[PDB]
Amino acid sequence: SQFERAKIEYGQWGIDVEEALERLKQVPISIHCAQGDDVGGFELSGDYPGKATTPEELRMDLEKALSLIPGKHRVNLHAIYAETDGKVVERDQLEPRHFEKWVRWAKRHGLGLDFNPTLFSHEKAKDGLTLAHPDQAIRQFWIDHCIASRKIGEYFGKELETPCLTNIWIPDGYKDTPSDRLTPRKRLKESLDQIFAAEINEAYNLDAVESKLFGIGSESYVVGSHEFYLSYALKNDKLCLLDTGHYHPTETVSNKISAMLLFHDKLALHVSRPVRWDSDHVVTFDDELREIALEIVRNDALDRVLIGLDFFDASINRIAAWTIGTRNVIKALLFAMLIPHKQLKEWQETGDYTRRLAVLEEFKTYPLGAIWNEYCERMNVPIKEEWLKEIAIYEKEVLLQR
Amino acid sequence: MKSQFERAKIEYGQWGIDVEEALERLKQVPISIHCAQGDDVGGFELSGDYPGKATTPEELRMDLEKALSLIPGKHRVNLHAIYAETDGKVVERDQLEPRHFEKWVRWAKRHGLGLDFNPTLFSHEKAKDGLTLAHPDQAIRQFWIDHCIASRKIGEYFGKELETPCLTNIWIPDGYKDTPSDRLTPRKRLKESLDQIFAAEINEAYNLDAVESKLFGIGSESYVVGSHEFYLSYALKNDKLCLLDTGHYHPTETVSNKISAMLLFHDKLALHVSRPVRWDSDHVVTFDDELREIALEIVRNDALDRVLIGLDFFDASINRIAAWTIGTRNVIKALLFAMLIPHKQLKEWQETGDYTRRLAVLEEFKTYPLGAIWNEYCERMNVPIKEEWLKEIAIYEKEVLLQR
Amino acid sequence: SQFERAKIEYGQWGIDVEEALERLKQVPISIHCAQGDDVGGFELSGDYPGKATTPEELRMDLEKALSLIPGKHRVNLHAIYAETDGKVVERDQLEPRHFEKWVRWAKRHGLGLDFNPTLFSHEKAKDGLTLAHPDQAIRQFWIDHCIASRKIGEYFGKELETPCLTNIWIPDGYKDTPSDRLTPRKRLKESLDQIFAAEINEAYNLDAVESKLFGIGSESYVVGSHEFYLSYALKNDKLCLLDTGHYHPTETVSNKISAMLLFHDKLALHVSRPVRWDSDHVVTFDDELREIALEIVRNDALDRVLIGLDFFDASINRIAAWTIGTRNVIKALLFAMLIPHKQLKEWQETGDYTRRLAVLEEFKTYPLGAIWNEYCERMNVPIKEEWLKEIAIYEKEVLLQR
Amino acid sequence: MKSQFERAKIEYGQWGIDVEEALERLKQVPISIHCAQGDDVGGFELSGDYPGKATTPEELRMDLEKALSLIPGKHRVNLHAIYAETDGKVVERDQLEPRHFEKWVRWAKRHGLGLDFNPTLFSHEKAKDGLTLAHPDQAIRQFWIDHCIASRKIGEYFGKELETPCLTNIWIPDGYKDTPSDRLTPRKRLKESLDQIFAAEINEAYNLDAVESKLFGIGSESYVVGSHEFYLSYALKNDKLCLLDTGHYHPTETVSNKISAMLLFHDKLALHVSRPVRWDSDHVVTFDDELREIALEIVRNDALDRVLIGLDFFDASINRIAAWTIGTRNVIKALLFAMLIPHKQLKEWQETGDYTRRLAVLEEFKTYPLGAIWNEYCERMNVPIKEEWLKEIAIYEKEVLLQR
Ligand SMILES: [Mn+2]
Repeated sequence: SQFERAKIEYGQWGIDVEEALERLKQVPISIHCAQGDDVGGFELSGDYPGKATTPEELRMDLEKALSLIPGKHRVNLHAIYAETDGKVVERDQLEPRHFEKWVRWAKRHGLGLDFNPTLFSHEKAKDGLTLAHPDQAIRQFWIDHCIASRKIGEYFGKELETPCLTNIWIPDGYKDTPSDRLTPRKRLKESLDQIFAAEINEAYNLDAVESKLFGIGSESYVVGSHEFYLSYALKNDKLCLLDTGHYHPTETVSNKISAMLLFHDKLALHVSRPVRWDSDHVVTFDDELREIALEIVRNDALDRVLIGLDFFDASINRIAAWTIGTRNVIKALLFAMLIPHKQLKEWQETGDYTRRLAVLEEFKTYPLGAIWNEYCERMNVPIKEEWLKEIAIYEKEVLLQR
Repeated sequence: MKSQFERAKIEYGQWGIDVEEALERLKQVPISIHCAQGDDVGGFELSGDYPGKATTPEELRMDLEKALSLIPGKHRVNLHAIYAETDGKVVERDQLEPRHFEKWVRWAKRHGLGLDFNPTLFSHEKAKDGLTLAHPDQAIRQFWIDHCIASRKIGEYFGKELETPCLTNIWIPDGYKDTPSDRLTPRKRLKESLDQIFAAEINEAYNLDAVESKLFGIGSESYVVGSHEFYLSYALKNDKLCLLDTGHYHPTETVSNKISAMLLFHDKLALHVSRPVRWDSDHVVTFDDELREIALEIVRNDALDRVLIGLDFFDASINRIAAWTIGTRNVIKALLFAMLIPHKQLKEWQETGDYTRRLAVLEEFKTYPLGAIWNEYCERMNVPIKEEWLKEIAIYEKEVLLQR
Repeated sequence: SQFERAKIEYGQWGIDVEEALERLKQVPISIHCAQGDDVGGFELSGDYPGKATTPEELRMDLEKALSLIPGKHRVNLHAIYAETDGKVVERDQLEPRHFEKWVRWAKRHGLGLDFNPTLFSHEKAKDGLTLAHPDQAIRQFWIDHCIASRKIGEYFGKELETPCLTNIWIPDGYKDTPSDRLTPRKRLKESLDQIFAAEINEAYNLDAVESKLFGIGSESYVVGSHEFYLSYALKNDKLCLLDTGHYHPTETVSNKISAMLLFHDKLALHVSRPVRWDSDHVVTFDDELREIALEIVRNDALDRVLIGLDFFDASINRIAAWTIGTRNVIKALLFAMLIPHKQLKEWQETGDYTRRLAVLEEFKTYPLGAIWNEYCERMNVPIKEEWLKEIAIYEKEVLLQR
Repeated sequence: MKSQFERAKIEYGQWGIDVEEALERLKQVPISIHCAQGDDVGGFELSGDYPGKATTPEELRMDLEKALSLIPGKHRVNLHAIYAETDGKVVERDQLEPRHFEKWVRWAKRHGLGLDFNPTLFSHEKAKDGLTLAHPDQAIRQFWIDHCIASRKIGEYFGKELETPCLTNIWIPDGYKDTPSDRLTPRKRLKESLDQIFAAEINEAYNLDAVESKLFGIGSESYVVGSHEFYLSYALKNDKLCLLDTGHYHPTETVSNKISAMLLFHDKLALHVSRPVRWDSDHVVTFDDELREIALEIVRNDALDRVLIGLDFFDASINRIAAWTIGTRNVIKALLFAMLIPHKQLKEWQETGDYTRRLAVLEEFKTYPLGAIWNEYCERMNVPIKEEWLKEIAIYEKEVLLQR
């Protein structure tokens, strides 16, 4: 009845809530694994306690998170989460077999997997240059790692019968002012053209490139910038990936979505909260998230934007992290599904800016919670703060064994 | 629908949150609505947008009543010196006296309204250089000094008449388009000028003084005389109020963060809320992240009587009554939202280091049935309930607005 | 002597200053006409005194300034600068013959001409949409108008024997939050496709598109975003023009030149001084300005980056404005010419981040004035502040009498 | 070589600028070099980067003398509490005394340097919650209070011995990573802790106390207890100095605009210049627009004795002696540039409305022969001519920094 009352209110505007709920149920969010062991990894190498120690602990943790999150979703894996045996394999030598257990586990749970080559925390990545390193030998090693990484995506997609997105992000740049911006960039372009040389069926693997404005130790210059990647990706029929953390002060991904859809057709984004740097805070139901959802739903792009999460806070419960974050992007999608686009578009189309504002503003007090809650039941997940209870139980008996 | 309110009351009461208490408290927080919005900053001195602006004081007060109709609770009007009511008789700004705002006081009194006041230091001959209380020539400074001193008198006059104090705010355009060659002298001049304005004491039961900083405005982008650090220091040293403008700061600088620091040393602040979009653009206020953050500071620091909330936007691309009612209702919605947060629990989770619960519940509380509360609140208070206000605006626009 | 002493100091690094001056003599700088009459123009339908009012007054004003700016340059014209007879001709109906006095004059002074359709201050631009207005009859008007403009662009290149660049800039956006970001941009794209339908020889005309992030009344959203134009230009083999005042706080055009040049080949620019909004302050010899220049020089892009000026300061002497803004940008090119790029490239390549910083910093005190003053002597323009005298004269006798 | 200077001295002469005067005052102004840069914020408490970092007090002092070899003029060294010399002894921070800095004071005296001081409220067991003076735990609060008092005492000691006052600046890292649910009570506690630190009366002839705001740190991204607005109000009420750091501000935010407003209310003023690149990233100070604007401000406003200038930077990735010398020589160049600007004529033009000349000459001055003047100055002061100091750093790194 609570629900039922909410349903009518949306009804008056022609919003079909059941339809919205039915399409929402479908959309997959790709959850990053890094959150669970604090970017550790199993590659032979103070904060909130009981992070995962092993892939077995790591997988357990995801299932728990996943069981608190409505819908059916995906795990975004990194090259360093390889299960070599006890045998240490160098990164340019990674192969599908290194990911059997991951894949087998994903299939059992009916999940999709996404991949990323890992281009940091490594002997050959300490100069802060990787694909753009002045040393041929270093570039190859990294080129080979990415090529390897692409085949692993291909393995994933074949197996999971849903295309893997393999995304390249590199830490490349310099700390202080560079005396030359162009040539590293030329080295990066050449390196990529190599990485992407062999074709793979777009049914199994998709390729993305990710820019960053600045990082720690790359304050002043980043090789693979926005304009760089936007252009590169455009020439070579690849996907851009946009991180809500990697741009200028005041700069929004929401504003970029619709321009990008006119020329690209598929588009990847990682949502994370910047708090004044690519800080990787847990995603929150804020204005920019709402504006991103709005843009996604309105531009009829629920199958063209591959939503991924990217965030790392070690100060708080790692399961709560995943679940807060993921539950936020879904709520946001939902809110954007429950909005009168047609009346709103036709009002801006005809100059009535007055009601466009009034109504965008009024829907902020409509009963999202009554639909949000109903949805959570229908989807077998705890309904409000109830989900904290499961975390508490879980942390006690297992999270706090190790 | 009464059930909707009732179920929500249970949902909130489960936290210790008393929605009846919160609504009572909300009832009496006054918002000061700026008049600059009715007539496109036009005023009534000797001196192709959106149609049907206000054109006489009779039109601006009708307009104001009309918006006040649609806004819940009981409020204040923020007047500017250029909305002075002379006859058809030019009186210079330094010659301004209570008599020139008698019609307004009486109107406010009848409708049970507070009046705040503002000297006007833009759009005038002795402002044409873009310097004012800090102009190089004595006679220009002395003029704007006499004008501000006049405006303090008028504010004292409102306080006396309306038996609720009037904040007289001082904002000046002074600055330079391009890089300056001296940043001090003009500030020295501002200081000396303000010292002269605040010389005569006025009872604080009638009139409080504010000073408003700006980072930049157009024509005035390289440097502004009345800077943030300047007026922070001045108000402290001289026991005056800072007025803070949500629109008058750096990229990403938020006032929400400033309130706590300032309540520790000042005991009363003023705010002007407006929406900047990339500059002091003066957009209608929205229920957004920052407006809720401001509200949380006000409520949770128990500064509901310490923070004088006023609005300050000018949208002449949309209907002006609607402008008023959206903005004003948005801030009330925010205060409400802040009144329905489990502060005690949140504060305690912080002191304890339980950042998991703090974020989880802050976040959770963003889908609680705020609307059900708001709707009921709107109805006890005789305003249209959701979109409905938009229907009276449609009528008023044809009915009166557009025979004008 | 002074110059000969300076010369030796740069000569110690392998820096031939004689050669730098030789190449500096040949770089054109495209000066905007807007600055002369405060964007008035000659269409039938407070600030500092002495502003131009007539075609005749504006040509004298450009000549004055050109005569205080060393070298040979071009003038950048807008469509509202058409000289109909006393006739009145609609913007879609403008023809080469409406600019033939302009051409004759530049032939007479050895100047290139650049072009711009004007899509603002007009009835058919008053809803703030233009190439993207919902009304097809509005769009077509503007489509034709830009087409007319390209034809004029062709005229200049033919007549003057130097390609003309015809840059499109539109004011299109909304002040307040759009309820649709997608459908306005789809329309820009279709308008531009139509505009660029006819091919024109690259030796006579080039096209460029110019992004912007916001304007006044254009605050919340702007159709011609940076992502739209970069994508469009790349797909359609057109030039991107970048305006230093047209981006996010802390966002730098300098950082973009290097990547742009990897994919375009030809790049267009406008140098403005943003002061907290797109405000059009005279360009000053600043860090970003220097940085831009370095980037243009190291990258071997003097022929590849088309340097235009765009600013409008009505608060000072207008002839002063032009001469301060141009000499500055020349100045910066000079500065970058007198940089030990190869020793600096190497140290970067090599990891000697210490020398790099050290010497880039050390060059900020090198004897540029000496060189800059020599250059102005050889180029028959006044040498330090003495061009001010010539302004004071021109102001007394000519300007203050209109 | 001495005529290059001569020809240059004349060009400046024409504007009635006295270049001899300029250098004779430039010689006087002390810069305060931070010790952190020499050993990578190591310290000597009992607890991938460029090699040869300093590892002991003798080594760090030797390092320091090396950098002053190459920096013209006479200076000061900004010490941190953790650089205490306890023999083999292990003394806690609240237990720190003037004897634990005797070597330092003996050394600075022989080389004729002033010494500034900072307590250290990070890298400690009792600062792991990211809270310090604002921790909820009174004992922890007490502990740091105790430690701060201690360092005011040690600074006093510095003033007496070196016959010039020591600035003891307080910077704390207190804040939260994620959105807080209370911005006020944590600042209530800092206020209170500061009141205690400062209750112990200490002679200003010998020690001055400063307080340092930061906007965000990694791990304190959402909120810092030390608001700019908090310290700015604090220092004014309690007669202390604000210390301004060029990296602890909002994007586009400048210290150079804050100087004039501050000097007007404060008398004395400290700053740390560091290069921020998109965060308090502590890069080596470069001769840039903002460094140029700060120096103009200090010079024009007659403040060479009202602005205490310290360096604060740590770039672990270049030669650390180079870092000190590039940086210090830059602020000095900047000062020097500001000394060679026709302030009077420029001031007159602003006053007068001639923004045309104001802009034209400030720019024209950017190509005047600063290098000619700066070279002579360098020679006169017995430091390496130009780049030539890179030669002395290579000689030092080879036969010294790398016998480690
Ligand atoms: Mn990322």
